[PDB]
Amino acid sequence: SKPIAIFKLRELSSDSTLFTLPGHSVTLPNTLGIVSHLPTPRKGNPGTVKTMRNLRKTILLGAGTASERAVPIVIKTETSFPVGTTEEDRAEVLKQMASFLIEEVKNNQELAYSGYVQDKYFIEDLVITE
Amino acid sequence: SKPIAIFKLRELSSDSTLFTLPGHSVTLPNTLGIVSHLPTPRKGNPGTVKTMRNLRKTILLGAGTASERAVPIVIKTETSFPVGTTEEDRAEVLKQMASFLIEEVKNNQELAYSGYVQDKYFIEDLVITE
Amino acid sequence: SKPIAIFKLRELSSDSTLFTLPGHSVTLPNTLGIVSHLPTPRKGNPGTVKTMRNLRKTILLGAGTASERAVPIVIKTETSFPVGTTEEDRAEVLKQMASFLIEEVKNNQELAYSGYVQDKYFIEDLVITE
Amino acid sequence: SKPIAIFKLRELSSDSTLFTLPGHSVTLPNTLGIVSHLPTPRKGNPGTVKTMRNLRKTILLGAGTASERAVPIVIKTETSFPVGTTEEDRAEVLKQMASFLIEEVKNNQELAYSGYVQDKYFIEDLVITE
Amino acid sequence: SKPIAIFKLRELSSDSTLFTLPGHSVTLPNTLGIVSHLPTPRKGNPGTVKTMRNLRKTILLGAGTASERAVPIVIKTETSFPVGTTEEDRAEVLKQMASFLIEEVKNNQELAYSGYVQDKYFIEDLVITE
Amino acid sequence: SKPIAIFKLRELSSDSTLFTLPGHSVTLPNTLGIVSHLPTPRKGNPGTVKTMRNLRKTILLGAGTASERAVPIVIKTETSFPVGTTEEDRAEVLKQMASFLIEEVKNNQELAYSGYVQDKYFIEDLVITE
Ligand SMILES: [Ca+2]
Ligand SMILES: [Ca+2]
Repeated sequence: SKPIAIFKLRELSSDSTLFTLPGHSVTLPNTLGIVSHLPTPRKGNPGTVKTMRNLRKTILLGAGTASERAVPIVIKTETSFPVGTTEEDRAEVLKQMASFLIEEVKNNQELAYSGYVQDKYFIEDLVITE
Repeated sequence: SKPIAIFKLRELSSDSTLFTLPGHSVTLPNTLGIVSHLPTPRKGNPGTVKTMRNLRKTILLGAGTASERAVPIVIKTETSFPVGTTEEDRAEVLKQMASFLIEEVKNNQELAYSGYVQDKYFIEDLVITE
Repeated sequence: SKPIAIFKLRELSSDSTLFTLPGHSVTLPNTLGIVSHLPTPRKGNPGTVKTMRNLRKTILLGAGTASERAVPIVIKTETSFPVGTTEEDRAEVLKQMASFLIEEVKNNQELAYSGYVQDKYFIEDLVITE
Repeated sequence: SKPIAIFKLRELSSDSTLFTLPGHSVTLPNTLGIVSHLPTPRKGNPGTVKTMRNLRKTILLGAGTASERAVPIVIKTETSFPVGTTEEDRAEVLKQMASFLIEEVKNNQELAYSGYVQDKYFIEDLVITE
Repeated sequence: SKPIAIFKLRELSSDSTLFTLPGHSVTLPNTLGIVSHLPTPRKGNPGTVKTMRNLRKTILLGAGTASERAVPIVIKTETSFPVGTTEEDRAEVLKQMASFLIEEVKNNQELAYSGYVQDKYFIEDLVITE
Repeated sequence: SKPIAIFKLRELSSDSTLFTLPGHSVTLPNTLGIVSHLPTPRKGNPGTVKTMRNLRKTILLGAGTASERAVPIVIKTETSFPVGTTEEDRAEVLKQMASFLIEEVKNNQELAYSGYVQDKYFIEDLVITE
């Protein structure tokens, strides 16, 4: 229950920024890239904010083995919210997504690591406040 | 705190399936597509599982207005896990992702809906795994 | 007296940086933008620093009216100071400028919003320090 | 506190009027000029009043030096207010502007004369009345 | 013994930034450019960080003379550190470099300003690290 | 605080000379190359002495690992001083450079090894005499 910190690093572009997680070594990078494409209003149409978040953690593979491979694990999350959308709706889709991720962790990454796809899934609704 | 229940609508493909969320009206679709590509072993390289899941909730804009628009809110989580990684490391990246989602909801969608890229981000660690 | 905080939004370029004011909303933007063209020393001519700053506030018109128009309200300030000018004189021109703006607000936007040209003007050279 | 008096010099046109500040000298001009483009009501669109005011102060450089250059120091303010905007918001943008100018004078011309971009800014919303 | 203070003038590029030294007049620039190219991992080869820093001080020649010349003095330190090296080894090379610079200043710039290549060089080891 | 010695080796060219550091093995070279380009006076222009110093230290990488890489660490320092430059100015730029190197060593090679670039830097002025 100890708070996790994420620090700034080089600003790759006007929309792309790179951040270091606490587990980040130079030999094994552990970084979160965040890119926010601001909405450009089309003629007669409201914009749609786009946010893409690439968390990636480098893991040594077979380090004791003579053949060693430095290999990344990536969780990317892109989120397209149109302007004028209810904050409640946005919060709902985020709650559902985080809840499914957590339930998959509790599942021992059954789907992610073993390709098993259950017919019907259940995720406990998450309620968290300040 | 009602368990969010997601059913299997239909099997799109051998790797693609599409589930329906509870709020799924046929007029306003509310779907969760999940695709899992089994890793393909390569000569000298272990496979890498890829699981891509998009959650999509359809919302109206200006329902009372004569000109209304049916637009989707969309979250997407791509997860590339190489074969031979630690379940601990997978849990780490997934907990970090879900925690950042939750903290961004707790942030009143500052980053997503407004485009504020904060210099440093503090996410609560997740002990809700149980 | 409550200080007003101008946050950094995104860095458009090395010259242009957009900041958001506290009144900002994504539907009705309220932003300062600020650019500083550095002095380029010429052959025997010292450079001139040009700082151009554009501040725009987006307000709706006739909200209840079925025909509503979201329009901006802009105040731009361009400031060209040559290198080697005594600082005191730049302090003077800036004080004169802010004082005239303040006196026009005191005058209830006579000049600005009614286009009434006045024959003479009077402003207060208020020296405000820390 | 001594009020500063801006005199009328000559009326260039119905739009443009040049005034002289108290620091004026014919060898080193010190003048405000002020123009108010009135609103032209369009077909269903209310006009926007544009008041552009250019204030220039002419100072010598290196007087004792045999090579001296009489150069101006300019601060221009352009203010575009659409018809029907609440007066309060124009008061707000003008107060914010004058306050930022004042805080830059308080800051000893860091931004203006050294081109140092700051990450955040703070100004005081001082309400000065009659 | 005053702490030498170097400020960030502006962000030139995503990898390039330019700082100003204390003695930085706009007429005689005194800058420290620093560029850090993040290592690019290669197939079978770890990345190698490269950090290049040039310190440049502008000085006049024959100021009293009618024909004077504004010329730069320039130091440049390129530092290529491969990923996975020992911080001890990095400290070794950096201490050796700074010590040779100091000993060359203590040498009254024999090598740099006169071109004397001595057969054997004795540098004090640096215990000022603290 | 034990003195470090640097020995002559083969004279590569009329301007380039190679030296051995004390940590120098034949299997892992540790050498300082020094090259001094003497100033050639142009017609009506004084020369500019150029001095380039490449210190490089070879480090075994993953020696216990089956895959072993012999990899160099390079600190190069080029220094261009024009003829007629004040010795005090030369000494200042060298003091600043060595001070920044030392402060970076004290920084645990934060910039050099991890690409982190602080907004504003401070280096303690170094004063050393015979
Ligand atoms: Ca008249
Ligand atoms: Ca920045």
